[PDB]
Amino acid sequence: KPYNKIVSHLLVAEPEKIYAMPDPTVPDSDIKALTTLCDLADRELVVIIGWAKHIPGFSTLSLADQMSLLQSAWMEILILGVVYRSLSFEDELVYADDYIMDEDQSKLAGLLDLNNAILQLVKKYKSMKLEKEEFVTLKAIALANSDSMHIEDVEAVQKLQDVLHEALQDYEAGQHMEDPRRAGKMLMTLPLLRQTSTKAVQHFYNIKLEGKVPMHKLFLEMLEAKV
Amino acid sequence: KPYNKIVSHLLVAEPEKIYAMPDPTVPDSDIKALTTLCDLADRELVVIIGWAKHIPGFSTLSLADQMSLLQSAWMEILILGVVYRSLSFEDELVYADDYIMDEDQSKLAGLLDLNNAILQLVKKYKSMKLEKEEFVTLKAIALANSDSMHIEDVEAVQKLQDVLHEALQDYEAGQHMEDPRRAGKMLMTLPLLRQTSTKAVQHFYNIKLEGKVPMHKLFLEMLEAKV
Repeated sequence: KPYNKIVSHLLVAEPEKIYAMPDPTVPDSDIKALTTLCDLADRELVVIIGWAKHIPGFSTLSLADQMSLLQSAWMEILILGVVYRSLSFEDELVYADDYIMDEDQSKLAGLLDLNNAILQLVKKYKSMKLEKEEFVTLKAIALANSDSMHIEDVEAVQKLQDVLHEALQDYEAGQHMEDPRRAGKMLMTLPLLRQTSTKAVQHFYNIKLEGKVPMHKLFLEMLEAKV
Repeated sequence: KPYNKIVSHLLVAEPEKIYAMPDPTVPDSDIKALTTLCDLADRELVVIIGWAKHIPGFSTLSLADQMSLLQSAWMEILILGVVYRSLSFEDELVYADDYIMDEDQSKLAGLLDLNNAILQLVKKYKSMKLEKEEFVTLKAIALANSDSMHIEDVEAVQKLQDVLHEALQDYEAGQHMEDPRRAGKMLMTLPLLRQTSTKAVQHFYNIKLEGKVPMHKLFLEMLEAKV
């Protein structure tokens, strides 16, 4: 009756806030906005890597399989954080407490289309009243369900998927008796997340090719393990 | 105990086979392969449009909303048919009984990457022993869950999603007692379907821009309602 332990565990494993810290000495521009976002993402990747070790069974995978899951899922995980932070806002994306993008800024950054897609995810989760418990569980499921082409132990990854799916099912059965299909509805949000991540990875890859925006080692590694 | 009526209904509503009929007088080439595929897809679209009228509640949506769902989901529906037809094959895609693509042909057609992604869907469904009942229900769910930006009656579309989700849940609960999470596992295949469809739409859009492959009215309309 006191709810699911895996969900409780993921809640306490939740990383602290990360600040974007756009350089206050640099003139606003698309380059500044993109540089800021890519730097924030690089720092987020470090946090995500440390966070995944808390997911039951994740650290028992081969390092290769751990890396493969992370390389496929990192942008989904990043986007779901932006989405969750943005739930109490209207038509704005909280990339960080110090970096909230409205429509104007998205246009300036050349991110209007991508940010509108992320706002589509926000709209859906607002309607469903997405809870923190559900957000953290979905991040874990997106990691485990990321469909990497390169998995060594397919059955172990399948087992990780099942443990987290069970946690979602159990949590919903206990907390949301009014909707016996809420777990499934949650899983049904994952395609739009996958779609949006693919849009983001393609976009930032184009930016990587244009060569005008500085990018760090880890972010580049993740971007280049491509899709 | 005799299983779910919506599933039974979708089974009987299943369209007949469509032949690719590659032109036997035309030399094999990438242009011939792509022309054949786009023509087959055009004919499939007609079939899909007629099929959707059988889905409970679909014909009660506004024509605009019917069109919006179809415009977002058509490639997913097309791909899931190719996937299902290919379940009893190895490393080959049954686009049609008279058009089965192996790795060599995919390379010739410039479709290696896309076809490998579709084969990834096949691999997963083979492992899960996807049934015809499950395939038809997933096609319907992909239609209803297609995340069109343009929906007028959001609540009616949500209701359609719930009716079909319930059907999947009920079918799995009755037919697959050995795995109380099989419905969820089925829903968890949808992100890779979304991902693969996006890859296909982008690819054929590039082909549309190159202007070398003839394309028909309906296919062009669907391709251009873009993504």
